[PDB]
Amino acid sequence: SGFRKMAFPSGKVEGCMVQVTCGTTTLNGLWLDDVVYCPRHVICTSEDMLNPNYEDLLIRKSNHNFLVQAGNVQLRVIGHSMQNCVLKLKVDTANPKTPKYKFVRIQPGQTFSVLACYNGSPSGVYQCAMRPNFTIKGSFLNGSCGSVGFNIDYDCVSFCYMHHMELPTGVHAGTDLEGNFYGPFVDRQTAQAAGTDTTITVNVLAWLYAAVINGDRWFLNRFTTTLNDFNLVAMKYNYEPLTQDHVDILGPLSAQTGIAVLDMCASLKELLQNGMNGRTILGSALLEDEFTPFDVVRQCSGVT
Amino acid sequence: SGFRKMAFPSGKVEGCMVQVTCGTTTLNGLWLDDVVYCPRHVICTSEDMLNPNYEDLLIRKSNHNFLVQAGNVQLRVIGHSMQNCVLKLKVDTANPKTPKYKFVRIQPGQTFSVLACYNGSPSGVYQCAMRPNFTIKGSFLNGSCGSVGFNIDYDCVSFCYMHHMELPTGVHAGTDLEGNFYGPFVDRQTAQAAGTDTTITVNVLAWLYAAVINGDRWFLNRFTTTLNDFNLVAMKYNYEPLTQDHVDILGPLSAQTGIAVLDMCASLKELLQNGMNGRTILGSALLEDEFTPFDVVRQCSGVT
Ligand SMILES: CNCC[C@H](C(=O)Nc1cccnc1)c1ccccc1
Ligand SMILES: CNCC[C@H](C(=O)Nc1cccnc1)c1ccccc1
Repeated sequence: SGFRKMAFPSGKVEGCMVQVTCGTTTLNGLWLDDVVYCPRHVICTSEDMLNPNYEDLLIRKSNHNFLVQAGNVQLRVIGHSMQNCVLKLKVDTANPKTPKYKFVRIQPGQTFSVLACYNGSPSGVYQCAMRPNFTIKGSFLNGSCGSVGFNIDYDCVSFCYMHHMELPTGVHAGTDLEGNFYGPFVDRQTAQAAGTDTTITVNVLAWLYAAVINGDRWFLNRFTTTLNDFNLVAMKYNYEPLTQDHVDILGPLSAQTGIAVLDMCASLKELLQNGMNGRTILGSALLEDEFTPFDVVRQCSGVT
Repeated sequence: SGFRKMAFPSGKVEGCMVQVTCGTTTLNGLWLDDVVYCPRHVICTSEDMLNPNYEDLLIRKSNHNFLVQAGNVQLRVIGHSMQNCVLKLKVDTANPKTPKYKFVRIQPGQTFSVLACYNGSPSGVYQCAMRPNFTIKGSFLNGSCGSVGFNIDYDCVSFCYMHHMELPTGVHAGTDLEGNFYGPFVDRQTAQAAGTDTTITVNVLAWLYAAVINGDRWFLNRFTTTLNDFNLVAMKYNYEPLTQDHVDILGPLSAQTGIAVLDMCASLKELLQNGMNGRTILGSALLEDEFTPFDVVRQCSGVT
């Protein structure tokens, strides 16, 4: 019993963190096999960030200009290439600590753990959701770029995010491991609009099932609703519209608790319309949307 | 910018997790040097838990009855001993992955990370506070016993907690690494009173400073208070009384933001008396008490 915002164990990712320095700029890199991946803005000075011509800036750089240090050992750079907004530094030594891994592009609403790093050293780990508007509400300071987001399935780390930027609004933006930004963002020191965000409805429902499993039941009611009726409420409260695909993914939680998905939607509808009335659910005074239905099943069953 | 409930990177602790089996009971053990530490209730059957005579139960056990497996390798047990509520299994091989470590007894109100494990395998990591009543509101299922709580200072892991029990109320209880319970709890399947809990005032203040640092300022006001006046409010709202020692630990955050500790106490007093009025602070709709002043400084500065 009990339900926590749990991150994956970060060990396999800690073994991959390196420091990348180019000129006077330092950030984090991810060393997998004989390649070190890092944000391409490592080649910029703070001044260059206003409108960097990355192709031109990278042309002035040679392999020996990228200083890569894994803790205390120095890696020999034998090649460099820019793919989208990431740099790939080929090194002469494969990382002995390379876990089984994949590079994945996650969907908005999905969750992952972040291993926040500075100077190639891990500082902490936390669980994030990729917002529907492709931003993340993380915890990053200057120097944290190159820190990555990931999920783990037994012995396989799926890397889904690399940190690049903090928008003027304090929210975070980054790329997949092929250097493609999530959202409309560009790696430039310019004010950039993040789209209108919404609350991840399927995740709030999943978390309401986790609450019922763990003892918090006060919000259950004698009502039901339809996808159409619920979606009118979701529209008014800026929630993502619920689809049958969302209802389908909630299947296992609905089967375990015996609470029909639309009956849980009616509890959520009443919570949206009336608030929590000064009460809490799983230690929170708001409706939590950073737990997917898979996260709830994993934590509630003890998946390792 | 941004502020998250951050756990320490769990890598150094993952390297210490083993599975301990005695008879039909399996739980987690912590392998440091040539000793494996685990809850002594590994020697009980579910039936024995009603009122176990641990000395008698352990006398029926021999070294070869404790099966210790680190992933896929089997450890040879050459000695066993019970210290308080923990068992110490001497093995013939020192853990090569043993980090620099210490065993510490933490104080209530202090925080730590938990590496939740099942069958010796890590499932996730989360940040906890030890409640003033010595319980923890964690996330643990049967089989998670032996999972540990810890803090890290550069390369030194200070182990402070080992999980033993879930009270009938769903809160968690455990011991320090010498097997002494935090609180009045005994390792027996009996209903046990947890003392009256309080909200950790110094931590809420520390978190209010983190909010100001990261942009959330709406709760700041034109008022001030005294320790005496604030403590009358803390009494009414079941908060721990604030002392000069608490004010002293908030010194660095008060110096950085330029907000006097008693001025922040007046903001907290108004929040206690008026609620949040449907607003949030650092993504929370309640006053958070699981961040110590040290945690706030560490995260706000990027300590690795
Ligand atoms: C040339 N180095 C500049 C790095 C700097 C950067 O890492 N900033 C930042 C700040 C806080 C959290 N996360 C990221 C940057 C990156 C992208 C666009 C503008 C500025
Ligand atoms: C003989 N094995 C019983 C283990 C069992 C136990 O681990 N239970 C438990 C359940 C959920 C979370 N955390 C812990 C136990 C321990 C202490 C007192 C009563 C029962």
